[PDB]
Amino acid sequence: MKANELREKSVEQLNEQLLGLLRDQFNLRMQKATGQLGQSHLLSQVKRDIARVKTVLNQQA
RNA sequence: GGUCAAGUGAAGAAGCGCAUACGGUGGAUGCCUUGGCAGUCAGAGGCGAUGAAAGACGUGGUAGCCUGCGAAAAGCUUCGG
Ligand SMILES: [Mg+2]
Ligand SMILES: [Mg+2]
Ligand SMILES: [Mg+2]
Ligand SMILES: [Mg+2]
Ligand SMILES: [Mg+2]
Repeated sequence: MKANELREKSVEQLNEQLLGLLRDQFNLRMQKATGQLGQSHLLSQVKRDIARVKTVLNQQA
């Protein structure tokens, strides 16, 4: 999720973008706990998405 | 071919010694180096309340330790190769 596409939004709909990833990061950890996870790379990929949204969310001022 | 007497006296090693040939233990010697020591020529001579030097705990798809990072956590954004 490139930061270039992230600057096209506003703080109002970037904050829901961050909430959407927290669902996704949570759901992936519930699958990992039960052992029924097949897309293992998605754990480290979702972590990077939240960090990038929080990066752009700090630049608006 | 006998009987007797006198004399003489090889081998026979429980274990051991020396020599030699093969092993075992052990780690020397030789050769080697990703580690040190001592100079010369430069650098820049401080870091810290914008939180230092030194750490604890966490951070990975899976157990530990080291090396990096800090709930944005072996990384996030922009430039340049
Ligand atoms: Mg020998
Ligand atoms: Mg000098
Ligand atoms: Mg460590
Ligand atoms: Mg934060
Ligand atoms: Mg580039």
